[PDB]
Amino acid sequence: VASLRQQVEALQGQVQHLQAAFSQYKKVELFPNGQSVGEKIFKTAGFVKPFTEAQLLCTQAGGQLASPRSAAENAALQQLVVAKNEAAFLSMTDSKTEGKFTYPTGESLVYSNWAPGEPNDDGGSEDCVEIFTNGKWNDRACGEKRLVVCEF
Amino acid sequence: ASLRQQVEALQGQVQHLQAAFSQYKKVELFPNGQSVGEKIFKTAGFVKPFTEAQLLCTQAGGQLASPRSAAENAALQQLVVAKNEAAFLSMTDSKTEGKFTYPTGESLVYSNWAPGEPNDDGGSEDCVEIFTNGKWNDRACGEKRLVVCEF
Amino acid sequence: ASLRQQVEALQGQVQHLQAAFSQYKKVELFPNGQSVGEKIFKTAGFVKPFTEAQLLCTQAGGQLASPRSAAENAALQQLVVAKNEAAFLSMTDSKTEGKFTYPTGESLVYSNWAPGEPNDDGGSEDCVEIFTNGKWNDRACGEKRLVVCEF
Ligand SMILES: O=C(O)C(=O)C[C@@H]1O[C@H](CO)[C@@H](O)[C@@H]1O[C@H]1O[C@H]([C@@H](O)CO)[C@@H](O)[C@H](O[C@H]2O[C@H]([C@@H](O)CO)[C@@H](O)[C@H](O)[C@@H]2O)[C@@H]1O
Ligand SMILES: O=C(O)C(=O)C[C@@H]1O[C@H](CO)[C@@H](O)[C@@H]1O[C@H]1O[C@H]([C@@H](O)CO)[C@@H](O)[C@H](O[C@H]2O[C@H]([C@@H](O)CO)[C@@H](O)[C@H](O)[C@@H]2O)[C@@H]1O
Ligand SMILES: [Ca+2]
Ligand SMILES: [Ca+2]
Ligand SMILES: [Ca+2]
Ligand SMILES: [Ca+2]
Ligand SMILES: [Ca+2]
Ligand SMILES: [Ca+2]
Ligand SMILES: [Ca+2]
Ligand SMILES: [Ca+2]
Ligand SMILES: [Ca+2]
Repeated sequence: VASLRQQVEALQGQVQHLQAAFSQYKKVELFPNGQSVGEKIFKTAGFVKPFTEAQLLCTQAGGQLASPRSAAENAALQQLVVAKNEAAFLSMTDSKTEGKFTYPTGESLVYSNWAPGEPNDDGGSEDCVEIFTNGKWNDRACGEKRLVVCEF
Repeated sequence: ASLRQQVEALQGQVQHLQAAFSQYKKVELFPNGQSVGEKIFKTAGFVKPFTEAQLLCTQAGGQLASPRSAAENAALQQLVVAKNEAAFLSMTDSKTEGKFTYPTGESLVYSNWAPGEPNDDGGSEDCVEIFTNGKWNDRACGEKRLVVCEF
Repeated sequence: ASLRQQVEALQGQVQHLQAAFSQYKKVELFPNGQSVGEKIFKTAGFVKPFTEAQLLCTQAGGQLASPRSAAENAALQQLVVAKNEAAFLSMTDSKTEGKFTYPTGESLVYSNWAPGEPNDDGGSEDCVEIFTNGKWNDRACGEKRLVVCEF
């Protein structure tokens, strides 16, 4: 029984060292292309793609396109867009039913930050969403190239 | 007697750490890495000649990409396709012409040569590149190719 | 001995996590990072003026590269050599000309000035860069240099 005492204690020290080391590496890893907010992490690829290609990249990496669900998440995403000075695609589209924007799950939006007058389906062919450097959203043609930002 | 409550607590801490680490690992590999089994490939995202590429990987504590199976080859091919640039592998036939080896000297356990390859073209192709179609071609070591290290 | 089984399971998890973490460290540092003692330097891989560079590091939870020993300086120098671009350090004589301080206000505990430096060239150099040879030079804060943060 005294043997299990020492093993628990030795493991407490190893766990503590891992926790400390990992805390440092979290900051290192997100510099300069990531942003943590709550339990979510946004990470930019640093390049532009059309929506279908961008969506595929995020899903293949085990994430999904940026899907801000609150003001705080939106502002964190905005920091990356500002840093790269390039609008980014979000995950959401009205491809299925025009006028009705949904997450890739099909769920209706729980938060939006549309620029005034948006979404406007300009030219009758804007089914994707971009976030500007000011944090506001705009519906945009899915074939256009925008900053790839994934969430994990 | 109540080590129990320390062990239950320590287990919660370790499981929270596992979850965070798992998330940070996915983040780390996007967009310049691929995991396959216990192996991780990561590109530097630029090109170098072979000796410089090999040094970069060894100094980083890895080695140049060394796919030992079709699954590892397919994972490496994803990075090459993403950067649209052929990458150096670790293997050479510098010691014995026509006999490709890993940096340890071990003979190949897997290959994916393009038709007609290896051909030692020009009489001096002792390095190996992987193309965007995943096939291999022996290449002059002085040429600049994408640097991909395995860890 | 019901605990004894759960301790052995927990040991397995921790040992696996230690090995995974050590691997992940190598991956993370390749190719833009360097670890020296308990400090980690990481380059953003682009250039900015000092004020913008300083803000990027502080917002990331770190600060501009601040080498405090020859060993730290050599670790930083590897990144500068790899990018082939001189980098800003954290230290400035913006408060009192000719007296360089850390952002804390503390005076320098280590320096590696190039011959002749610091020279306040044009009466307008209050920031510090590190060259590819590792030596330091005072430089105008409005110039664009490699962003390197320390964590
Ligand atoms: O770079 C862009 O934002 C565009 O794609 C601009 C486009 O230029 C054309 C201008 O008529 C039109 O095809 C499109 O502008 C419309 O759509 C924009 C975005 O929703 C596209 O997704 C709007 O930003 C734009 O509004 C602005 O211009 C109008 C008009 O002056 C011209 O249509 C203003 O009423 C409005 O306040 C904005 O200044 C427009 O709806
Ligand atoms: O990129 C630079 O080094 C400069 O900023 C060059 C500038 O050119 C002008 C030359 O008269 C002057 O305004 C400045 O050069 C002086 O300052 C430099 C730095 O302190 C700027 O922060 C020095 O590097 C430079 O000296 C270098 O060149 C001289 C010359 O002999 C040319 O070979 C050398 O004596 C010295 O070893 C350096 O190589 C100069 O002091
Ligand atoms: Ca539509
Ligand atoms: Ca639409
Ligand atoms: Ca629109
Ligand atoms: Ca030969
Ligand atoms: Ca050969
Ligand atoms: Ca060949
Ligand atoms: Ca001054
Ligand atoms: Ca000065
Ligand atoms: Ca100077």
